Amino acid sequence: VKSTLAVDMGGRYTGIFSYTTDSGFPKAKEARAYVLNMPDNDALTYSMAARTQTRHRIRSQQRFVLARRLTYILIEGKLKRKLSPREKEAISSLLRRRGYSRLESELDLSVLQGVESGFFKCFLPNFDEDENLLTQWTSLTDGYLQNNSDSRRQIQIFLESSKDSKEFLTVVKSQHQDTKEYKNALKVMRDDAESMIEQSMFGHKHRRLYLEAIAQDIPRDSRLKPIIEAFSGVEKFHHFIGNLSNLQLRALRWYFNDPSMKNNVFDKERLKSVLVRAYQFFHYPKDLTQQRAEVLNAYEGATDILETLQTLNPELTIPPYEDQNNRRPPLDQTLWLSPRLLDQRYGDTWEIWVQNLLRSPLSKGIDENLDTILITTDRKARLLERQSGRLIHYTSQKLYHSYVLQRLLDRTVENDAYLLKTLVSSNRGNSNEIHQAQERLTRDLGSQHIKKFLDFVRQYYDEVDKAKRGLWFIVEKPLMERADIHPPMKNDSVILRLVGNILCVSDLVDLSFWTRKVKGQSTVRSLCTAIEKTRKEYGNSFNYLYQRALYLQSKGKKLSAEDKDFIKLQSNVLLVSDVIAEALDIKEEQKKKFANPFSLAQLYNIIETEKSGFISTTLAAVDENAWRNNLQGKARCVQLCADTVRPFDGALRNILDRQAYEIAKLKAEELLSTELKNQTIDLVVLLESNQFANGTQAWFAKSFITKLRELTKEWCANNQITLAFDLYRLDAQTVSQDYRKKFALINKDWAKPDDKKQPIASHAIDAFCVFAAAKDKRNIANVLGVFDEVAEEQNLKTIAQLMPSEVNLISPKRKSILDKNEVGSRALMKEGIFAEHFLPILVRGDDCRIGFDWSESGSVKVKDADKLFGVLDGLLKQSQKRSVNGFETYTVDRIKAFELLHDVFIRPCSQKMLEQAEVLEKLHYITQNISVTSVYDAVNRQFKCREEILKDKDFDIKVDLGNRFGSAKGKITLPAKREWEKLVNRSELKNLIKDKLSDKGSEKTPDGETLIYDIFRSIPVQKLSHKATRRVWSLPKIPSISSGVRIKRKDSNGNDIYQLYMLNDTKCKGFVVNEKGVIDWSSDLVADLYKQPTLTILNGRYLKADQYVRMDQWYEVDCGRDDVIVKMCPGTSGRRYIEITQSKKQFEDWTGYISGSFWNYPVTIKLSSQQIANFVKNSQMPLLGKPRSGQITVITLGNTLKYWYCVESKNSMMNEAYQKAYLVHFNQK
RNA sequence: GUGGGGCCACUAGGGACAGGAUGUUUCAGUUAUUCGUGAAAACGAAUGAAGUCACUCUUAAAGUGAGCUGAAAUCACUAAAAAUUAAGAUUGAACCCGGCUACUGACUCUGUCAUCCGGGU
DNA sequence: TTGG
DNA sequence: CCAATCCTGTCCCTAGTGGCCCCAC
Ligand SMILES: [Mg+2]
Ligand SMILES: [Mg+2]
Ligand SMILES: [Mg+2]
Ligand SMILES: [Mg+2]
Repeated sequence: VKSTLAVDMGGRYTGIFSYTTDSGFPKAKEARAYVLNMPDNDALTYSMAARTQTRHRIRSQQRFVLARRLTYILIEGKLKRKLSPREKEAISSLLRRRGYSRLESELDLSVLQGVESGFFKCFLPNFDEDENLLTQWTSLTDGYLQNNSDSRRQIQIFLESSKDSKEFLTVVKSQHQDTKEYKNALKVMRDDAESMIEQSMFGHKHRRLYLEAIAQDIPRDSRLKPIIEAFSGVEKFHHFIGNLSNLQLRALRWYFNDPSMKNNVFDKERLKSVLVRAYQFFHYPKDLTQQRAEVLNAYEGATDILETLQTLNPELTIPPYEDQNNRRPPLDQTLWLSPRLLDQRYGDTWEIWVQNLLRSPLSKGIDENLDTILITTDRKARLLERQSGRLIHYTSQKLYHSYVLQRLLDRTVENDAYLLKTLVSSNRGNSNEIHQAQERLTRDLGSQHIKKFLDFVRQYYDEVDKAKRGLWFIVEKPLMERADIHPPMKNDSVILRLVGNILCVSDLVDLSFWTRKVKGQSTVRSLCTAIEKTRKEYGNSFNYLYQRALYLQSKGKKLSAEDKDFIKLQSNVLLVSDVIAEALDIKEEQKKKFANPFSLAQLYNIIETEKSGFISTTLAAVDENAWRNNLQGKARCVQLCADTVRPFDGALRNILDRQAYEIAKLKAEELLSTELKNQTIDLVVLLESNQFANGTQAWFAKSFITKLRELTKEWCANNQITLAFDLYRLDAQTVSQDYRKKFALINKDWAKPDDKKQPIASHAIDAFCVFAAAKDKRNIANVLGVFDEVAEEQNLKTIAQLMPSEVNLISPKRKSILDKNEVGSRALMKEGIFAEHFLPILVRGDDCRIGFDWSESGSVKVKDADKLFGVLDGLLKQSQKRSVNGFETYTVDRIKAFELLHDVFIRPCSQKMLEQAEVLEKLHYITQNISVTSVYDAVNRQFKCREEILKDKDFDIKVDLGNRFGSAKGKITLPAKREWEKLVNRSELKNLIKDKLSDKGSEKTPDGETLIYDIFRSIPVQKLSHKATRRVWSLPKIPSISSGVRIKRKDSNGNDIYQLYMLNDTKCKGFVVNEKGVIDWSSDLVADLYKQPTLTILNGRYLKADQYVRMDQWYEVDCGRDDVIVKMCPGTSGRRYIEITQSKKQFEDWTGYISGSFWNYPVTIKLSSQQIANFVKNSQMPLLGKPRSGQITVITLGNTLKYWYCVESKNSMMNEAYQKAYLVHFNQK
């Protein structure tokens, strides 16, 4: 029984062709074809960039919160009194906007005095040659600081123009000026301009600049006058604040990491221990030591820690760069002959065979360096045994025996007198060499257990051959063991043996050829540095140019410009090789191994640039491979095998992950359908022909195979299947060179459309061709059918009838928030908070209005207002009465209104409460600030019109109070519109913004955004040195809300803060169903994760649901025809989900959609408005409606299509038919 | 010409740690006074910062909106810390606690600390 | 880009 | 019709391009 599954593989679209042979060789119609969508990152997130950005945003917020908490704790501990809100506000103002921790180098502007300013007139036209460049640059920078508009525009022009320096370099070269000096000066002035822009317009500032700013601002702030009094001076308070603000998030995460600290208790010992924990976490730079020492001696030796924070300079405690070099070391992939598994398999006898083999004279010198190699742990199991302090499987003797065994089995053809891999192969011959090797064997090991040793040898060679193919995981019973322990990163002891190769040195204890100066101070290192510099400059063309130059020189041809340089490099490398041979005493052949520029360059890189990460394998593996290579002479034994590399390209890994299961599942569903009743074997075959533009294929195969075993272990163990696997990878172009073309010609149905991008079914066709191919290899896919190999026409005409009029599509999706138990792994609420207002009530007497002012546009008249006031009752708040002679204003109490809106949402409420909740939500409206730069179209590079900016959709509020709430019916204009008008009617803008769309022509203003900035860039006095910069100015509008949720949180003072967000995902989990089986389509059944005491869904009310129908529950509804079959599910609260299975001719007749048969169809079809209208008018069924935006998601293709879509809008007929189907199922139970 | 394996250079791709700035909303204050002198040209300064504009009333006393300034919040369950905006079938990652018996790293020259190892969430 |  | 936006230091990793030198099929 065969279970071949051919996979085309791809970035997104994955073609699969799978079958189960069952009845015999090849298969009947049982064959199946699938295509895998693997959607984009927005439909199924794989990249963690957004996730880690959110995590670091939360990390920064929590860092600030914990720093403020600790600062308040310490300040209250010193004061012996609680901080007033003003003191808290001042302290937090000090703690806000600390600079970045990067290292800043002072700019050397003096070099600007060494150049002529005229050559800079291309970037600085206003400059002249009559004055020094430094003076003009200082004046320009000072004007920029003083907000001089001319200086601002000059800086902007210089920054924009000096992006490319080629013209400036040509100009300076025209006067024979040094290009390097002028380039350095230009770089210096560019750096100065960029720093000025970053500090002034972004307002970043360094940490030291932040410390200086708070030092200047602490005396001026009077709210800190008591605090400074308790801290015995401004300097000590500044030191304390700067020291606290220098703490990282992890330092503040410690200390507070205690359940007893929810009451914010202050203890000096914990603070000192935490501060010692920090500044020991950092790896300070070597040049930055003696500053680490100062901080550590201050903190560790602190007898008061609070007085130490007050006395230590905050500039010393600025953290260094975070070097997470040991965050996750790679795992060594070396495969080691494991004495643990050797014990588990053969008892003691394997060491007995090793001992017997060692005694033979032919095994002399095979344990040459094992006394010095065994001291280094090589595998995870040996590491665990040594950690436990009890070596049982991995003693020194056992490790020696395993190493000797592995060396003997892996000996090269020259050194193998026993001729393994031939004396053991099942296809062995009967020559005299085999007989004499057998006689040489079993003379030491013994004929009593020769069979066991040969079985061991066969299994070992088979599994190392599988490892060499990158599929060592398939063996299901490993006798080798992966290292899975971290290697070191290239330290000096590692360095000595890394230079052992290349130079071919056996026991290099010290690099004497580099230190003892055989040829003076210029010994090797300078010449090798020059070689490396030249090779890096020439790049990847270095080898080609060097070879051409050497060939020309050997032929005696004329030398080119670079030929002399290459010959000089050849002489230099010859000299370096001579010096190395003199210092090491190596033979001619041993010397030639590194007589090329690449070897010397890599030696220099090793010695001088060693800090470049971890090495691949452990030192034991490196030493064993060095012994096996034996570069001093000929090689003995082959190098150690290794597994495929576990680390991958992150999200790409995830891709394959999902793909694997999304194929394995299908295979499971294919295998579960057939019993096969045979307890012997099933041969699952993998064929992969990924069209790369094994690496990723090996990991994909690993995941697919492991997940298939995990899926089918139950079905296998129930009735003894015990699946077997084999991997086959085909050539990149062979399947697409002739097989695909021949099949396209034979069938004439798909014809290999290409069309610059393969359609959805083309990948399935390619996977089918992969299955059909590989039969000619006779080694890969050897037994894929009978090896008859009939003529080309007959051979290829018996395979062209596949794809039995169906091509299934699998579209992975990100599960659902309803089916997810850890709902925190999903974005619940969208970013951005919306403002929640309530319309004021204006009362003159018997005349009442709802709105902002008594104008006919600013308010709506209310009749019978006593009903409104009676229903509102305690939810209204008087405006402190004030001058009642004018009028009375009643404003909705925000706290009571929000509490009541949560009460009516989270639990059943009385009729009065629901009534006043309805009134509150009728008075409710939502606004949000949008930037004034929205008046400018950043895509068309022109300003919008007044009708496109002041549209009534963004400023009108509908008042629709019913008869029992007065009769307040009308529309109000948001007063913020009058603030938008003032912006549009501004003098700087009244001409740029046109009046209407027709008036607005093709005129463009590329610098409109900077113009708007300069309009709104206000110039405050420098009263505070720690002020925040502003670069966004906005005005309110009425936004397009979507699933509003009001969240209750706590401020620093413990009050209730209500903030309105938009839900990012599904809100309704289903539709409630009564005892009679009737679905209530008009009720919102909010998912249970939103029913929290701190969450209030907008317009949501309590709804009891003992029985309901889920949004996923599909049913085949009572369609009016037998030609098509349609299924419905609720899907979403407002839009049903419709799945239609129908003849493809019916789909092409209903819709004006034309394509090159179903083979050319896409997975997602975008219907035009004409196609949507055709589909609606030709389906003759409002039961199915129309797709949302003409989007159709195809499930299966062929003569009978099967697709699904989300409707544009729900219908009564949709609900009626789904209710009929659900009632049928409910009554039938 | 074949792949496998150890070491170097090049771009990119991925994950993590530190974060920076600005937004959005909530709350509060501003709707403004005083000195340089008293002609006050007119701007500078002090009050921690902000002190402005528009609309609706009636005999200035305001209501409403915006702006400005300041802090606070900025997924929920969920709170001291952690996890929490990826997947979920399975996982990865993150963080905390313990240890130097030991794989790796920073110090150090012989003992600490970890991003390491073992647990837990 | 899909649930309001 | 709606979904906040940019930039910065470090470290380690995977995958192409060429080149070094061992072992082969
Ligand atoms: Mg604000
Ligand atoms: Mg804050
Ligand atoms: Mg170490
Ligand atoms: Mg620890």
